[PDB]
Amino acid sequence: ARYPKASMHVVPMLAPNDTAAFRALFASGAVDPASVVALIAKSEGSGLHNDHARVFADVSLRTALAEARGCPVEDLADSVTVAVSGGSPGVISPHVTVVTQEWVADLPAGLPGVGLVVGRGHTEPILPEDIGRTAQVDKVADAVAAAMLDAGVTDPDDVHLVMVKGPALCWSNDASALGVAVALGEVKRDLLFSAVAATSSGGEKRGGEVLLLANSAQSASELRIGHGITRDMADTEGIKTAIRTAGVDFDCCLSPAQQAQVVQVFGKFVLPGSDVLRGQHITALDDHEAHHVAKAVGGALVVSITGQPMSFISGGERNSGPPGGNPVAAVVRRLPA
Amino acid sequence: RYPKASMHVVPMLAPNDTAAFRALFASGAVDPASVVALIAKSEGSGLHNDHARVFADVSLRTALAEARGCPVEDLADSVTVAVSGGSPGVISPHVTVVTQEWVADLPAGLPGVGLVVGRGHTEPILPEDIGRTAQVDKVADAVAAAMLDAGVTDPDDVHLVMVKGPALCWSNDASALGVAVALGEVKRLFSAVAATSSGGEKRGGEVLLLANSAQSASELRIGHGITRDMADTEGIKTAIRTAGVDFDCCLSPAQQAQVVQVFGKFVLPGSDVLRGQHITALDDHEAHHVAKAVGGALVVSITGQPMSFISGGERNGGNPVAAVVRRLPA
Amino acid sequence: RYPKASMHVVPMLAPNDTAAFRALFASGAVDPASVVALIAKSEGSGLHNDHARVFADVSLRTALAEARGCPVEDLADSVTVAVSGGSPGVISPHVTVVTQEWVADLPAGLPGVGLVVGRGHTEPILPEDIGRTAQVDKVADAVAAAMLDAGVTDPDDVHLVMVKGPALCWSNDASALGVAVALGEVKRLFSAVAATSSGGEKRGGEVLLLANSAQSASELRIGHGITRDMADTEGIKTAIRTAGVDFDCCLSPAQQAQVVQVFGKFVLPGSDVLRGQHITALDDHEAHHVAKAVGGALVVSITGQPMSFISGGERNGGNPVAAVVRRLPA
Amino acid sequence: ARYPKASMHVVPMLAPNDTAAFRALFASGAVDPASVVALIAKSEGSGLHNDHARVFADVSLRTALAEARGCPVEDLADSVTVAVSGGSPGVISPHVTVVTQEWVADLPAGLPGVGLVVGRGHTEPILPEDIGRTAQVDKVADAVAAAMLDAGVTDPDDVHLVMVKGPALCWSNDASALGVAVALGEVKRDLLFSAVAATSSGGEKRGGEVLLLANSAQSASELRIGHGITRDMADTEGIKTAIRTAGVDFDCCLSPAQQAQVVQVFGKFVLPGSDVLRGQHITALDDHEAHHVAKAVGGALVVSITGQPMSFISGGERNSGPPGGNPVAAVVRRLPA
Repeated sequence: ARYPKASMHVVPMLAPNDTAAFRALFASGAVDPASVVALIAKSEGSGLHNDHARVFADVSLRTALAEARGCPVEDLADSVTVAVSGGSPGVISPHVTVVTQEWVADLPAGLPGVGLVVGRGHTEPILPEDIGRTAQVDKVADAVAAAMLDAGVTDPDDVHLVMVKGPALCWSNDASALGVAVALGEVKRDLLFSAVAATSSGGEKRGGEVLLLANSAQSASELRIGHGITRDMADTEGIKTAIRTAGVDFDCCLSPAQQAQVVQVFGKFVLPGSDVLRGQHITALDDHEAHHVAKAVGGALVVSITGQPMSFISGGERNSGPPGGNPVAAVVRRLPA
Repeated sequence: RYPKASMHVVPMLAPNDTAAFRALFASGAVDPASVVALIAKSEGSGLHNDHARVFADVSLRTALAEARGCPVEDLADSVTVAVSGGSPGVISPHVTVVTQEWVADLPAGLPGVGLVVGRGHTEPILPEDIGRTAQVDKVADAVAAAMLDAGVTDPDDVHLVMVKGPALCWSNDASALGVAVALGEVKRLFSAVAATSSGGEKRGGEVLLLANSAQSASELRIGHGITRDMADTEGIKTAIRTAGVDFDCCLSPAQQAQVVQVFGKFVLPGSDVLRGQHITALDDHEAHHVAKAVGGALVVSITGQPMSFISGGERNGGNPVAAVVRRLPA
Repeated sequence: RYPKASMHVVPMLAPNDTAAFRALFASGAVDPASVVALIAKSEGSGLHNDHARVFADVSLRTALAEARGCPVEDLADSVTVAVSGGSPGVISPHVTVVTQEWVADLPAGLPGVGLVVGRGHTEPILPEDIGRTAQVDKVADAVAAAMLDAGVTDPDDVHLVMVKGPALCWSNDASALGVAVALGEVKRLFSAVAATSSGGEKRGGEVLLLANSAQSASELRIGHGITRDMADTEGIKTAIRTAGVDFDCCLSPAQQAQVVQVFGKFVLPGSDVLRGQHITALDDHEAHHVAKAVGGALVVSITGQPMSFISGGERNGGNPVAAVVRRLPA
Repeated sequence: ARYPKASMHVVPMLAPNDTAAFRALFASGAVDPASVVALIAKSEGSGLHNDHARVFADVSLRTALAEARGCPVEDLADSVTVAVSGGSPGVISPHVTVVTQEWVADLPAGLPGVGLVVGRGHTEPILPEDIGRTAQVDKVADAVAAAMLDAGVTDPDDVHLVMVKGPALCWSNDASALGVAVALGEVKRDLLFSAVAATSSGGEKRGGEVLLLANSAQSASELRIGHGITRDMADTEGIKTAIRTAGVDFDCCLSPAQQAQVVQVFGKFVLPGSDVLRGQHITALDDHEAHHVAKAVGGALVVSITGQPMSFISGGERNSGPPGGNPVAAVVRRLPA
């Protein structure tokens, strides 16, 4: 009886505290700041645990949004997911993806297929003895289930991206990933990966946060999401599969029109599980800058396909999806008849 | 007599690992006397003080001299050794062994033109000339000398010119235009096919030139392209295509294996705007490493071959890239 | 009226941690209206694009404006905020809160001269002037204006001059000699006491000057020294000694605690020879971080106080250092 | 009936492969290459596990020595300890310390006190299941005992520096350190640190190597060694104690004459066990360059005391001597009456 309508606006930042274009989104009446349910950003910086520019972007974005909304900055505590991934090597352009969602009473006619819907969950507080073990895995599975129900989705095959923010003291990102796999029926509780989990951890935040992007037959969005799996460090097929299953029909190269159909890409490039690529030795696990190089490579791959530097390229943590497999999701336009 | 050039790509697991390199000769597969250039990527930083680079240079020369049964200082001016340090990401350290021989009979059914190799030497370059006209036409001289060594007269047949000059940015820019002048790309601005290095105190420069010739016996052919921006794969594809692979946009696994080596120089862009957006690649403290990380990602995603020659990362928006591809009898 | 300057050193656990800073005022210990400068070390890289630096600047200004109950843009020209990024090794991030007030009665039994603070502002500096004579005498002007704000006429009483100019190496060198000219160290070469910064687009420069005066009510005194090479502790010891600690070579734990803050600029040396030997400090890719790592080691080993102001690491063999020390009634 | 005579020559290297001044040591007849029992060097480079410049210095030095000796380079395999520590930040000048030792039949008269003696041991081969556990600890204790007996030393209080090179896969350097503590009676086998162990690990070398520097009443050396403990990251007292107990009589500052008495200093600056220094927070454990900064700081401390940039400053690995305590030894002149 209510149908979700999700939207995405990608706006550049020239520094972690640059909220000019972000603020102009609202001031022009283009976007209603009350409709915003998530901010997903790439900031310049190192991307390591002590990357303070990342926190500077987080704090800056929250303040700009709270002003646009006319509330104090601590309302947005549980009403909006703010996710800043630090480290923007090479072709990656820092930016913020503004995700909005309202619900409308009538489902428009002539929307082909399924459409994007967003769900949000919160974990019970996670304690440093949980971090890494069963107790964390279950508090995250609950929140994934809660975000699914918030998005009105029951079929896990319709879920294409699950971002989890947990606390830190690898472990957190490993236990959180499993929680998603359990909640999606990818792995039975009793007992190993999730194809669509993109995990983060940091700060002293204790309540975990789940942001879930799926599709629904009852969606009013003019967008659709799909995913793929990057099979090794040089593979573009995962990216291409995410774009294709999101609804672009192409063989191997996108036309300029098809490229512009792609609204955002969310790719996590964790380091590979071995140092052998296509039968040869690579340095990517020995490199002191492995974390920065992983994202430099991922960005090169995604941007070479979409021609859009404002892509969400995260990752660079050491491995433990499938062996040496990385998730990537793509959000693509879905237009009426 | 007709030139027969060949290329053998062999991996290195460290700068001093010459095992598979030594096995090239010991198995009788390659004649160490025919080797005219070694072009390698080493692990390390790639900065002016990258000692692992030099370790690979020294290690390779010693292995080759043993395979030849001579002292290491004869290979001084008979073989071009070029090691580019810094192998981030998908780049696998390796050495490309280039051999060249002159046979009396030109095999039948070799299509089109074929790979040919030329070498030149500059007269010693003087450290006030480094960066100035005196370096320019003194490398133009060596470029001309390398063309004549390869038996090539048409500059449109020259697809890669590697120059190694001495260090003290500018050397690489003064060397580049020396190439542009010798190729008639510029009348005494840039060169589409110059790939410049600088380092050491070696006051004598070295030129290595790769071209095609109608009278070539090589089972190889070279082509080049221009990388338009930092995210552009079309330069790479053009190099492969003009080297003789016929494809629209994606290579089959069979076509991928036809590509023997790629030589890409990824200098930093001239601005920090890419596809209308701001990028961090000129502010980054690791810009030199990231530039090569990106170039390697682009090349390897197209060829699936981690043992590619990805150099660059010096401050400057167009970059050269050459590809060497199989050319098989009818 | 006689100036009373004070200094409160408070730790920060991150660039935005203003807890202990805010508690300074909330406890009634310090009057936020009396604050005339904030000088901080932040965690981060210290390079031109160190955003954690700016995060600390923004965070501190906001905390101070709240403590004052005013909007953050009044403090624009009433308070000098100087954050130096990059805190390797033994350097503990912190902010030194400098206050200054004018009392009508000069306390009795204050020995010698005492600390006094002056502030100047340059008229906007124009980006072609950056590096050129137009910046020089336009900061010399502000240095002169800061001297008159502190009521000091004898340049031998000036021990630290911090200048923040805009960025685009040279700014820091053109600012330095503007100080040297205003102090009569140079007639329209170097300044023994200039500590220069450059960044942002702020076309208006800021000068913060620390000196002594016979009519000072401060319970503090400042002195300076010159670090002769990269391994020299004598500059630091001279600064402490001329600030009024009487010691031969080592400080007692009591004398150590007398030292309130040290301001040391560790620019890279002019050569790569130290005590007759070759060092790597100019070749190192992390030279800027290492320079400050070494300076912090030297200072902290002498004072035992990790919350010291260690700046520098720009390319150039003498470096300035000032020390502020307790001056207690008879 | 035989008395050891140990010597040390510190010669600069301007690059890892620069053996000019090293070679001139022998060619001038100043030093007999047959007498060399150890080479201890600092090389320019990163100091990380994949520092190839370090190996370049190792290979270069071995070749120069074998030529000076007129033998093939693989004789020196077990006759000379070659130890290159990579990473030379700040005031540290790359160099090699050439240690020689012969034995003479008559003990010179008028040598005050005890004097330097060198001992060398070899472990039984260490296997990657040993690395980190009891089996490694015991194969290293044996070699420490063997080097003690090679040096003619029975009293562990006379042992001031024990360098161990083990293989890698922290663990190795932790199990090797314990082996030294066991062999020196600092810790009973049944069961935690050694004040004088300086451990390394790398390569595929499997036989461990122990280089031990001690004193003996029966020593003919014109040198003496002593040690101290660096109590925290800003402490100079450990260095000063090593110099003082090696036989320089000073209160707090060395005269230029006393400085030149100090022949070499061997300081290992492992990262501290906490991030609190003198009651304040420091960044030295969060820093991405912690390994390089630790050695930059150690070098600053040592060189500020001796004025000699050619000092052996090693370390920068994460902690696990006493809590946040680092060893340092000093070798100092001991001259006849």
